[PDB]
Amino acid sequence: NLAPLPPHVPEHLVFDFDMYNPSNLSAGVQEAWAVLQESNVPDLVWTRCNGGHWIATRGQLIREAYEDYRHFSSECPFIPREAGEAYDFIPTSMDPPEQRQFRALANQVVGMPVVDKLENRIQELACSLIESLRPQGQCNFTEDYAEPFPIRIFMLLAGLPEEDIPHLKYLTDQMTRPDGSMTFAEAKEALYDYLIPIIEQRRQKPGTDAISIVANGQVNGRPITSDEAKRMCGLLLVGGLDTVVNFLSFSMEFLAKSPEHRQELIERPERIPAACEELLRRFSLVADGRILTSDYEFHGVQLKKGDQILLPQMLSGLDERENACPMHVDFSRQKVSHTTFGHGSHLXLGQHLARLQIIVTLKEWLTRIPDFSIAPGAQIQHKSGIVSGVQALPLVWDPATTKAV
Ligand code: HEM
Ligand SMILES: CC1(C)[C@@H]2CC[C@@]1(C)C(=O)C2
Ligand SMILES: [K+]
Repeated sequence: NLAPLPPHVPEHLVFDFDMYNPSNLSAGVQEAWAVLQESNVPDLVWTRCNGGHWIATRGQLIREAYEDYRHFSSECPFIPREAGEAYDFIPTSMDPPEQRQFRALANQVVGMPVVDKLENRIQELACSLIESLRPQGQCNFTEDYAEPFPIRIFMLLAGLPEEDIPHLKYLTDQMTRPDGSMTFAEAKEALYDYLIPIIEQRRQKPGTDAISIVANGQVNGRPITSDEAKRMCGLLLVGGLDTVVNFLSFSMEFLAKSPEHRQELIERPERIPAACEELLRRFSLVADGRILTSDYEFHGVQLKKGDQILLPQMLSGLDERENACPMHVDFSRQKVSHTTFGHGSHLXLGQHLARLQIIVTLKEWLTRIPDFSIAPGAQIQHKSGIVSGVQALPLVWDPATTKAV
């Protein structure tokens, strides 16, 4: 239900949006969030859902808030409040100045140089998975590709058993789209329960995996503590297991449904990177936020100290004030404007990994399985949260239309 309105919040700003179960979910998750950008809805509304919080509805406000960490702190970045208070991943839960020393370490485990070195494993895995599926004439896209392809790479990188995937993924999802059986805090603590012994053990006898590197790293010239290492490793796991995994299904769903757009990429493969980018805008999927460090007036609205404000990364590129005809996918879009990977000082650090992962998928999939569709009569269900996703994507094709090598 709906938390009672705080004395400081005027009635005309109330729009009761639930980010975990939005009213128009059936029409598509990006579409359900876009109801916040209809003509009679303010730039800045208060929802009585999920304990009560603000939502900036437009790119300009979202951008401004992300830049202004002095008023909009990451210390409590998740809705509901219990989740933001329990949230303590590094660097995400820290503001500058302290946040920054940690980014460099994180970079050492997921940035460009790590990515260049993983690139042949990544390509190899995409081809392997796709060739395996090709002759079946069908798949459950989420289980058979969108999960194993990003996730086996991350486990490879982190030096963790593939048999640990289901427990890890379960826990991760409880932190972005809870089924209601675990609080944020309960899942985080269970994530820590798993990491703690491994981090110590990798501090005792370091390897060349990501956990060893974080575990034995330095932070602006001094050693990382055990507790900090854990709070960093947890964030990497979440990003490894619940970002690209969901993005791929939005993109594949779209491609299953538009043969023209497939044909465009088959016919002009040089368009793939630009296509990646337009799809990143279109099927944007993250929505975290910040907390007010003081009473502050912002675009003519009075915010109180401790108020939570959701600043949906998803919404900036769907905003018609940033991109005309924003629901329309155009790979030749002259100026693709979005905040898919964030804005300000917390700007995504796995974005090179993610764009490689996307681009490789587009290429290797259309190469082998050019014609394909949604299974007969399947109604694709989406799910909303910190990171939205797709419940299931059953796909079909005629193997005769496909090409191996
Ligand atoms: C489609 C893919 C992805 C999207 C849309 C995405 C989105 C984002 C967003 C919106 C933020 C900012 C959070 C905030 O400002 O509070 C962020 C930060 C971050 N992301 Fe990504 N992400 C993606 C893939 C990945 C991957 C694969 C990783 C690998 C681990 C990753 C690692 C991180 C890390 C470590 C941060 C924290 C940086 C900081 O707080 O300074 N992301 N990401
Ligand atoms: C919003 C995010 C996608 C960003 C990386 C993982 C995530 C869930 C975070 O906790 C920070
Ligand atoms: K916190």
